[PDB]
Amino acid sequence: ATVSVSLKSSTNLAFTGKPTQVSLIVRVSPTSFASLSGIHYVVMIDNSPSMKKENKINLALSSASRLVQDIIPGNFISIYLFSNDIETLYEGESGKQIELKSIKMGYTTNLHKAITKVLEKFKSSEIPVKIILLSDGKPTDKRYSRDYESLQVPKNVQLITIGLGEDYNEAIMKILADKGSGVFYHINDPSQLPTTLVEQKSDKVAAYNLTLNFSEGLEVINYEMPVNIPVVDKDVNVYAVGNIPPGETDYTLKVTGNYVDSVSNKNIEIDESLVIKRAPDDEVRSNFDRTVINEVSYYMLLRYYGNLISEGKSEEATRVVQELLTAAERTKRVELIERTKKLVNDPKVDLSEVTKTMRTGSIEG
Amino acid sequence: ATVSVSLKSSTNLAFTGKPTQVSLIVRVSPTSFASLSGIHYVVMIDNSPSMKKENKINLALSSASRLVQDIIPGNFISIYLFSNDIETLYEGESGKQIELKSIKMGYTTNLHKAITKVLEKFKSSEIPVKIILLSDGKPTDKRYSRDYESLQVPKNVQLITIGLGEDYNEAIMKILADKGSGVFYHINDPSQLPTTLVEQKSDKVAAYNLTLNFSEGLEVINYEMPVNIPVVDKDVNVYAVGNIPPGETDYTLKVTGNYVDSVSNKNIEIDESLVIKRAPDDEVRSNFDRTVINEVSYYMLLRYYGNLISEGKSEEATRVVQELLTAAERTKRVELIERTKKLVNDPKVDLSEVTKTMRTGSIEG
Ligand SMILES: [Cl-]
Ligand SMILES: [Cl-]
Ligand SMILES: [Cl-]
Ligand SMILES: [Cl-]
Ligand code: NA
Ligand code: NA
Repeated sequence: ATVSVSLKSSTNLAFTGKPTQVSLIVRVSPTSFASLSGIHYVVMIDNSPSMKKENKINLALSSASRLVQDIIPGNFISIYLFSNDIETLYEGESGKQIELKSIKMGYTTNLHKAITKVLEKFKSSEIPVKIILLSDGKPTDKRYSRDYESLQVPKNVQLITIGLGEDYNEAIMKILADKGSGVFYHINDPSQLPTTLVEQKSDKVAAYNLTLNFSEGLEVINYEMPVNIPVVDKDVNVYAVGNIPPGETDYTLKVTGNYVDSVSNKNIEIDESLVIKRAPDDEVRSNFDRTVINEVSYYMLLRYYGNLISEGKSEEATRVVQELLTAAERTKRVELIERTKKLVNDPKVDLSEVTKTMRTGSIEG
Repeated sequence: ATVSVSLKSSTNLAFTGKPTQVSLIVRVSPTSFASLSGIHYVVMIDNSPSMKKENKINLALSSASRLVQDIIPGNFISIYLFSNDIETLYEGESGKQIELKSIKMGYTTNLHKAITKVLEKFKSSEIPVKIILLSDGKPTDKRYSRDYESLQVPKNVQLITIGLGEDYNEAIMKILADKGSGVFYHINDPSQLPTTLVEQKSDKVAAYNLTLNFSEGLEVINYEMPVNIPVVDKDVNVYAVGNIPPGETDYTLKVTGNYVDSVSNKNIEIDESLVIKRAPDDEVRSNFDRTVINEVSYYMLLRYYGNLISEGKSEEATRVVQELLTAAERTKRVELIERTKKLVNDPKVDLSEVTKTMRTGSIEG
């Protein structure tokens, strides 16, 4: 096995006369690694007129060419430009030296059309796919984040977004990252673009096409459900909150799924469970692990905060930031405290940091 | 307005140092009606060799012809047969006298292919659609209910299933009904088929294309989310359980959406909300409305029961039946007690009754 999937629950017991709240932390920990093989990267680059400004398009294309070069052989990569429609600059093996040159295209930024078309290419595909989408401006087709809530991201596709400068729609870049279980990188300055893009490569991986299905009544907070991640190259941390029905029957919480072992190439089953038993009320109350509840609450608060910021509710958002700080300190977790302090009420920065904190396993550095 | 949307919560308050459970009942009550207009019925009829037996196909087709006749003018209806593939017998206006004759087709029952193809016809469509699917046998393409969990039912499509006899896969007929916010009718005997099919018509309706979106952290138990129902002709009852994050900020639960008023044809916004405030723990505890919690718990238990039955876990299922009885009596609700007593541990009967009890607003009589 190349990963270990662990379950940590706030309770082993449930009330008998009313529903019981449960907080769950699931971690997928890579335990051994192999060279990346058989996956497909897609880089989608805005080719609107704004990107022509100040060599942005050139910075983006030279960086895309580097990524093509640097991804180890044995994988596949497509490079698309989009404006009015999508155009293919390269589709072929990784590890090649190629010159990507810009081409003339139409006006407009039909982002929804572009991402829809690319997602459709991978419907029902077994190939692990990472899509990286870069833009410096607002879409002109579907202009609001709510327009993207219906997007259907196929199994085994991840979507990562990079927003450049101050003029793009961060709510849209966030929801895309959320729907695709990726990260939304805000980068104020084009000087950071090459590193952000080239760092998206992975040389070593533990698992492909990981799926985690949760039993009924359990709601994952930080990833779309079912949890599906095409490439596991570092810890994947999943936080959920749920509700257990009353009565006297034992109730089994289940996390089930599968993944492809990167060393053997075998498809391995995931089956982790916890049996919740029943007890008198005072015994149930005394058994709750408040440290688990507090850690999960942080992510509930963070989700709320992300939504406030995306909705422009700035004062309430700052109040919640104060609470996130309190909640993070309550956990005594250090990564988390530092991450929380990066929330500076700049909505581009904040929504990007929300995705990074929610899905650390999706970050590439 | 032709409907009234009401919210009933188990709490007005939330704890400040930990998450709070909330049970919510949302009802959409029709308040005035108009003649059904502008919708599209689809009847899909299994045309495998088993259906040729004992005039089943003939009973089904004569009944489909009656439904074509009886649906009032101003609507549209498609009649498909499926086995190896789908074939169209009729596509046209309602209110017509047509003879539907069987035709020779291939062997096999490619149910997943058939439903996929029909659903695709209505991707991105604004037309309210009711699909009624009849079968007397097991699919031969995708043979397990888990194979249907990924089905994408478009907005404004409802899927109703009718299982005939003892040889079809009830778990599949159930999941299809669940994914399409419909009802799964088990009918042991072909003599009941004509009534079950013809009764699917509605003469009078209050709303079309109703959508209910729930704010973060709220999980609807008895319908797929977002809740979307193409035709409202009787009360729609929605039960949800959720979890509120800690802290001191007011937290607004929201049910938002829209529908088309059947009298004016205008598209009307739904916006219902409840502000949850904070209080000391003892005050929060004292404020919970246990009658709301108990009623929602019934549906949590019923969902669990449905899953046990679909998984063949028969002893545990009978234990849960006993608890459902207790839970239903705890509510003192009469419809509910009688419905619970119809659960007889025959899995075809039981899974059908689960869908009927979950979605009474989807039942047609
Ligand atoms: Cl080369
Ligand atoms: Cl207490
Ligand atoms: Cl006629
Ligand atoms: Cl107490
Ligand atoms: Na900014
Ligand atoms: Na039976």
